[PDB]
Amino acid sequence: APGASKLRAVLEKLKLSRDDISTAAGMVKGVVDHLLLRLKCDSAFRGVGLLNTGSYYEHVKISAPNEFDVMFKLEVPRIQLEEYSNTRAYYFVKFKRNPLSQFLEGEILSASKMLSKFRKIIKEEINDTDVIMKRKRGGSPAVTLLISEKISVDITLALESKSSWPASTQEGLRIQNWLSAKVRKQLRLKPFYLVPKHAKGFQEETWRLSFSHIEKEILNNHGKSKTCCENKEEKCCRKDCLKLMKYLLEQLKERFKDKKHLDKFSSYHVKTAFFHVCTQNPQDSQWDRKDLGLCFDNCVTYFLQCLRTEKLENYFIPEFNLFSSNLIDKRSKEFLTKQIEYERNNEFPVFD
Amino acid sequence: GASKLRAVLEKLKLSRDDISTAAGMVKGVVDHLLLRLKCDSAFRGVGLLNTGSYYEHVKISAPNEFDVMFKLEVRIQLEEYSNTRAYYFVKFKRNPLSQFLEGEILSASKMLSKFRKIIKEEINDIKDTDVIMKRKRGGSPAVTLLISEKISVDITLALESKSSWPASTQEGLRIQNWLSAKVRKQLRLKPFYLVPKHAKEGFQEETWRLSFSHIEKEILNNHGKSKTCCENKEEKCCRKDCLKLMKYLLEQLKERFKDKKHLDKFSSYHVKTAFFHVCTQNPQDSQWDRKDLGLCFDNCVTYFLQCLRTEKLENYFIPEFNLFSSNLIDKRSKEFLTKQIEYERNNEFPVFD
Ligand SMILES: O=C(O)[C@@H]1CCCN(c2nc3ccccc3n3cccc23)C1
Ligand SMILES: O=C(O)[C@@H]1CCCN(c2nc3ccccc3n3cccc23)C1
Ligand SMILES: [Zn+2]
Ligand SMILES: [Zn+2]
Repeated sequence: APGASKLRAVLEKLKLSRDDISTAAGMVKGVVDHLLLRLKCDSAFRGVGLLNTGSYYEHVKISAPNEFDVMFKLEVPRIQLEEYSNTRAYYFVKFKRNPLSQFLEGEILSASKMLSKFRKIIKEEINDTDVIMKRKRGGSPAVTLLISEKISVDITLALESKSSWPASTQEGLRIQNWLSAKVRKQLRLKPFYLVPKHAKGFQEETWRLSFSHIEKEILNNHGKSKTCCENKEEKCCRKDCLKLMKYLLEQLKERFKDKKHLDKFSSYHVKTAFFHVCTQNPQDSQWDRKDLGLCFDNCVTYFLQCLRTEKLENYFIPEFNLFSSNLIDKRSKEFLTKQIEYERNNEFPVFD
Repeated sequence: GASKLRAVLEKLKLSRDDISTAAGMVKGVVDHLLLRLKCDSAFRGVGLLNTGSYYEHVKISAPNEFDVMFKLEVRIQLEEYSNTRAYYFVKFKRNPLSQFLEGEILSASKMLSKFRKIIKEEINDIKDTDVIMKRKRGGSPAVTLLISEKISVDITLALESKSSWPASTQEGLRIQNWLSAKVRKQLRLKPFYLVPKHAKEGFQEETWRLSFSHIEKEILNNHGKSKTCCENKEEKCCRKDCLKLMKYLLEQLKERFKDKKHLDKFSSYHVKTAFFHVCTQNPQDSQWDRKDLGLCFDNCVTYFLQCLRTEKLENYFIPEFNLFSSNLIDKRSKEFLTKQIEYERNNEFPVFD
């Protein structure tokens, strides 16, 4: 059936912003490189570095040309984790043995003291850029840089641990039938990350698991075939389906911006649902470009099924339901369901 | 005739337990050496490389003999020797190894002597172990450890360089159609290694030779176009079994004819290099179906014979370096191996009986 041409028109429109996203990224890289070189001089942040994560390095940044999000990794001594209240994603951080001694509150690493020093040094080194404290986000992102005219950068601190992944991830990352058990094992040997994030008042000394570096690797190396999307015979529509899924939600959220019905929904929900769609459809032949219309339709349908059943487990932490009623109320999911179904039934007028 | 090739593969597995037990004994001795070496200021950054046929799962000979590479992280400047493409003098830009300098170049002889002396002193404190200075191998391997009753291990020292690969590698590693250009670029961001190896003029004694054994392992242990190659019944291929059979056939021919020197210069590295070229020429997993093992091995043998007849076998990473040059292997050797392999193939490999 006709319709995919409208999806292609949207993908063409998104490509027009590539050069403006590239020139603003080059300015961000300049400020960020200078920030890190000054941060490494502090004894607590000597092991600081740049994590090459986010939609920009995944080549799926499809809105906000002057809004970037960057992660600063910090290598830590051997970390011991203590799960917080069976949340499977939030942990207290302890140490087996230390430059971060000043930030201990008892025996746990205080996220409050780490953010305070992080925000203080950044404000001191920024002193054509200004700094803004990022509030109402639980600590991640911590700050927002304002660079030159209208460029903003959200900066997130992330502890790096080279230890085995926590037990709560043992059944996650179900890529064996898609990218192979060998790749799974190699991914699980990479470090994992922890960002400061309070858990709901709130417990303010918790850290949350982050696998943004794994998400980027899978997105940029997404086929069963190693030569997927490298020649005309092996072009797939995986990345374009993710792009359109993120664009659909962003255009809907802009459409209903004044009311908070879609406030709790995030590009991470679409990203997580997409990874599960890839697990359920591991063969490259199921993602052929001539079926771009079909594939996007099945992606929308899968995300619709997640909202109706109120189930969307974290791809890495299967016991963590991103769609739990403690996080997103039923009426919000029903509202998003109705609007997406309307769009799908009318060839997506949001894309006009 | 493919059933006899399967019989060989079956009988090769009987030695897996003996290989594993000896490998564990080697590891314990090797770990004691690395701890002693890391105490010296010149070798503070020494580490184990984990390469060779054991870690590639294609070890087919000498269950009690192993090859081990100690890597040493070094910012070096390379100066190619006599346009050889593979042999280099090592200089430094802008130093823990300054005791091994002779003028501006890093001396392989001076570094090997200190390497041998530390290992020899750390071995005298380990029971049922002795060390031998390896001769006539040009410095690599440097020593041979004797362990317990019949275990021996060759130890090679290797400088690690995290800089860009040398220009002689620019058009090597032609895996784009097989393992993808994305993987090729990832492999080339890894370090390269240099082993001490004298060059024939070996008459020039301060050269180092490029080594990519870590890259050969990655390819062999991740060999399919499909990431799930050999991970399920639908995607079982015969690539590694073909390599094992090629290695076994050459080794068996060398041992059968060791009373003469006709085959002394041939090495398993020649078979492995030809195999990588076979993989480049046949990139699809479908061309390596396990039901066609007899045909696949026959085509591998055929390709190796063609290299022998044409006297052409480029180093897989350095395409201008011909391993089958007349400066390295006499035409008489190639002719004798050709005739022997042809006779074997014609009568269903009686060498395996
Ligand atoms: O990891 C991050 O911080 C990324 C940037 C912020 C958004 N995001 C999320 N990651 C989560 C990781 C574990 C549990 C819940 C998560 N979650 C719930 C809503 C949004 C997220 C992705
Ligand atoms: O590199 C080593 O030392 C490995 C262990 C010894 C065997 N070998 C060879 N590598 C070479 C690398 C560049 C040029 C010629 C090479 N060559 C010629 C005959 C055998 C080799 C592999
Ligand atoms: Zn693709
Ligand atoms: Zn295979």
